[PDB]
This record gives sequence, structure tokens and C-alpha cells, in this order.
Amino acid sequence: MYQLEKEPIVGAETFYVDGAANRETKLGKAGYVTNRGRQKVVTLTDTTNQKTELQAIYLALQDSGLEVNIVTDSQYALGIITQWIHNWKKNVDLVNQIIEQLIKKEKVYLAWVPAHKGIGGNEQVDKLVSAGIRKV
Ligand SMILES: O=c1[nH]c2ccc(S(=O)(=O)c3ccccc3)cc2c(=O)n1O
Ligand SMILES: [Mn+2]
Ligand SMILES: [Mn+2]
Repeated sequence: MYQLEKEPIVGAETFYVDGAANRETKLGKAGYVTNRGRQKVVTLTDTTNQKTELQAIYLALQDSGLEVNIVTDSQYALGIITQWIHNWKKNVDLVNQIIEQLIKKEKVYLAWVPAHKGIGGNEQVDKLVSAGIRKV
């Protein structure tokens, strides 16, 4: 990939990603739902909210084709990726794994939306990852 796309990629699968963690137990979940009806959730241990957001993006990169749209509610995760591309043109291992996957893509669009603002795909993945982690 040459850059993050300036707008969504026509014809590419869209992954709504999210993570949830609990500070008392360090238990969490990460996952995605896609516009093509795919979904995945994984359970995590010794994790944090920010780590789960990175894990969700890693899953989306791993499971997507060469062109992908990713919608996250994490400014932290968005910033990690934007900063790396910049320097190219905390959570060190996870970040390296994400960059490893990112560089294999042909095109990537990555957009931020606010959490808990009624945004469809984002609310769907939030329900999936927060169950058993965050109290309703
Ligand atoms: O990235 C984030 N940031 C959040 C910030 C606040 C809340 S909250 O629990 O305080 C909340 C819940 C419901 C409505 C408003 C705020 C939840 C989240 C969340 O689930 N994800 O994924
Ligand atoms: Mn989130
Ligand atoms: Mn959430």
C-alpha cells in the first residue's frame, strides 16, 4: 500500500472493529462484523482496552482481502497506523504485528467513528465484544 485511502474503497469488504476489556480481571474480547455478513470474536487475557482495539484491527487485516475498509472507534489505534505510515514515507509487539499485516495490503481505508453514537456496524460489533466484559 502507498497511503491510506482518502475515501472508502468501492468493492472492498468493510470491517467494523471493536474491543472491550475489564481492568479488574484483565479479561477482554476483540472482533469484527462486516458488510458481507461475516463476524468473529476472540477472547483475550492479560489485556487492556487499547490492546483489544489493536487486536480487533489485527483480526480485520488478517481475515480480509488485499483491499479493505476498516471502521474503528479508537483514535489511539487510528493514530498508531497513521503515525507509522508517516514515519515510513506501549503495546510494541501488537503494533509490530499490525504493521506486518498492513504492509501486505494493496489498499486500506481506515475511518474513525464515535463509540455509542448509534452507528450501525459499530454498535453491532460493540454488543459482540462487550458481552461478558462490560455491564449493560
Ligand atoms: O472505544 C470505546 N470507547 C467507549 C467509551 C465509553 C463507553 S461507556 O461504557 O462509558 C458508554 C456506554 C454506553 C453509552 C455511552 C457511553 C464505552 C466505550 C466502548 O465501548 N468503546 O468501544
Ligand atoms: Mn471501541
Ligand atoms: Mn465498544
